[PDB]
Amino acid sequence: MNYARFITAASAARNPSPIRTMTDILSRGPKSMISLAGGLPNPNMFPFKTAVITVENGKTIQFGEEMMKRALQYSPSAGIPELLSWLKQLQIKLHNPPTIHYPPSQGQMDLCVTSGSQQGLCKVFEMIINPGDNVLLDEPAYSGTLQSLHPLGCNIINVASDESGIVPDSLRDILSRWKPEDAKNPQKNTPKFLYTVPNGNNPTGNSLTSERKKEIYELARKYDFLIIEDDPYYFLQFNKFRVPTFLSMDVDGRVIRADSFSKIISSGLRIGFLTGPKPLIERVILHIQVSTLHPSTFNQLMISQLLHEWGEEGFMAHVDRVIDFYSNQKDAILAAADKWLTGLAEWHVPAAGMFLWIKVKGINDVKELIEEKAVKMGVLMLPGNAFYVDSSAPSPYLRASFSSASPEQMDVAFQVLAQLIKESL
Amino acid sequence: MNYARFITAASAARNPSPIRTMTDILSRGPKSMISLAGGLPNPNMFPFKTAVITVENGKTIQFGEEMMKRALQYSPSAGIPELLSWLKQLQIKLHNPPTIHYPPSQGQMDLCVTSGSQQGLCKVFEMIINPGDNVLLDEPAYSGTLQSLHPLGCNIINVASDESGIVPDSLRDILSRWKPEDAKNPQKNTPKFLYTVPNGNNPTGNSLTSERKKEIYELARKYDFLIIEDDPYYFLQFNKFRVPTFLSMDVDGRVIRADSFSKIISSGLRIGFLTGPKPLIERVILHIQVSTLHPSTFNQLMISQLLHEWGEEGFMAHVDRVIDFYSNQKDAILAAADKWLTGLAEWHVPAAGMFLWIKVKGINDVKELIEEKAVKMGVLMLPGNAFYVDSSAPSPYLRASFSSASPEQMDVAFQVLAQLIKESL
Repeated sequence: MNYARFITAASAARNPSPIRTMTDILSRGPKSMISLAGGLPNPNMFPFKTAVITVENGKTIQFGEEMMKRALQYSPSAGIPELLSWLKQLQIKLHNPPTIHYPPSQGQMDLCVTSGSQQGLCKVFEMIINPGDNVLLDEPAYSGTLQSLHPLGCNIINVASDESGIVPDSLRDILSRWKPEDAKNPQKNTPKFLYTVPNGNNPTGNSLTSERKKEIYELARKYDFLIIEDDPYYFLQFNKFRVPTFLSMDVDGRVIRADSFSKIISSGLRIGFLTGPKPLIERVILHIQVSTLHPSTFNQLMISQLLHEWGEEGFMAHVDRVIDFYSNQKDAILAAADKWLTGLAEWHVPAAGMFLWIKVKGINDVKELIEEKAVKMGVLMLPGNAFYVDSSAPSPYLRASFSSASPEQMDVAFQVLAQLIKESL
Repeated sequence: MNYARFITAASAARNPSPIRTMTDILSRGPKSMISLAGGLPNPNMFPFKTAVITVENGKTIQFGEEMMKRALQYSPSAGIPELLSWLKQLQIKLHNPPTIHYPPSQGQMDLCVTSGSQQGLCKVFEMIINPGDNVLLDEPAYSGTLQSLHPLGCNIINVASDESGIVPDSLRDILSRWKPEDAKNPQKNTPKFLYTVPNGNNPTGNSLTSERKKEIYELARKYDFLIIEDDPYYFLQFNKFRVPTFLSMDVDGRVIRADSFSKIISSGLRIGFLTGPKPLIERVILHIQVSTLHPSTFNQLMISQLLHEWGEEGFMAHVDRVIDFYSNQKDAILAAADKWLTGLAEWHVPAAGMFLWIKVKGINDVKELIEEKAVKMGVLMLPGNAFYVDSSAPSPYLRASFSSASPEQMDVAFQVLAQLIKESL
């Protein structure tokens, strides 16, 4: 409601730059118009002329001469129109956000293509956080979010989590050190936002429930903080009945949602998307505008034409197939764990994503066992340390990835590991 | 010298955040190593499978099934090794920078592929600028960098320019506000950098001379600021003997260079590069690791395959053909302005780039004439106002691109302009 409180002096001073009133009155003017006003270079000097791109499970993609020229040219900051229209329509279909037909000053839903979903996150973090500000998340927390929040100098307050994600009473009893009304008052510092990964958390594999999601939201107006919903494994959930998202229940316009194509379409293409209240998305767009300018027009055209040829039908069917492959690799890594981990380790089953989070028994830090002993045996896994704010504390946990290894490779891995644990007890 | 000086407290506090040695320890390991430590998704799930791309002037680009999988997957933060080494070799050939074999902790040239050159420029600014800092540039100046700088709270000090770029005596005169030794003394605030576009400035189309570059460099030493060399038209000089770069005289390690592929190879691809002292490039790479993360691996591969069949000869031969193309467009626009505009506008001939900068004669502000009179006659050009820190100040100036228009379009545009200029006197 008071969007000015979630926007820095730096971000607030952004004015609309580039690629301006040029491809604009000449996008609504007569064909006779002549413009010498734009800042675009001649695309005919570019060496690549056509593209053909083969697709498994939908039809091949062709960039003719005219196309290619457009694929190689600058495009709008927030994305190409056809992919913006497709995504927006996708959110409505998927999340039906209460917010789609609010007035803009009031948090009308807006969306922008970013260069990966982590670019719009970083841009959100940058737009919001002053030095000293308090922010809510749950540990263990993705190491990248930890390393992007660090220099912004916020105080990160840890919210207790378990097999089912943030624990509401922990949120509520953290929050009880303020009155719901100091949110109206800048000086002693109510939390600016809560950040979470609701589905298959990196590194835990844990997801929030729908009952917990509504409690967290309630807490969210109550002390009037924003919810950053960083949701890159939303299309990667093992239950094929997906829980509603913070976006689906966002009646107030306090939720910015990051989606990722990286696990389902392409990591290397750098195309992800940001959903939120219109004037905050504006602040990230003014920033994109002086920065990357926009996501590669080539890679958007590819994805948009893939997506339009699929229908949200072929899209959704594509995700069920990739889901299936990730349950089957989950099955395998779990069976490996039961097989070799023994009353030696405890874990929960992953609900989404690609990570197993295993807590090693009566070993109080796992750096030496992995940095030293496992590597020498040809098996690598990831010490839990870097998934905490104080990463110097000992972690008895390992993250093991199941996205790629064959069941044999898991089997050998968990064999070698189980015995290095016992030779350490 | 002392890199600490041009690094924000927030910038110094970034720590490496890579997609890590999960894919480095697993590159010097025995074939039979197994890692469950990696953060990568399974690329076999991505739907596109091969690519065939045509090149006027060259071998067609192919991404077989394997190369495509690497193209869709996450790659290094600073770019793909083949593109980095090819761009590294390129700077060496073109600029021989003093700095290539200096120790890292000194000036030692380093290089980062970025998502456009403007992304790396945005990050250099953010790296350097505390609110209230002094920075030198020459107005008129690209409005994109004006709009990047402004939310940063630097005080921007205008240095005089003319047909040949910054006037070094104006630069000498402004610096006398300080004595060198105050460089050592952070309050008291000596400029932290001078920024310019040395070839074919957006807007004016002027170009620094070699001998001015040399005097500008000594001023930078004396009062010890960085020089930021924004050089996107480096490759578009109409004088085929190329003026030597600031990088090429950078004995001290004080120059940061942006190069752009946007006008020779592709604007829509979002691939450009940033050259400079390793400790300072280090900071921009770390800020990319929480940001875009890396430039589209796919688009980097397309340029790098191309570039590698061309050799540095087929590259320079390509630049040469685009020069000849933008040069006959300069010609033709010069000819349209002689024809129509003599006696009521003044202009220098553009030394590089794609713009003509024209001073109209008996008119204080050119805003209404264009945005109202000329638009209604179906001709657009761009008023100078937005190329100054104070865009509210009246401007007699028009920027006119010659990248695209055909002579006949230039002739009508100049005819219509002429007539409207004298219906306004």
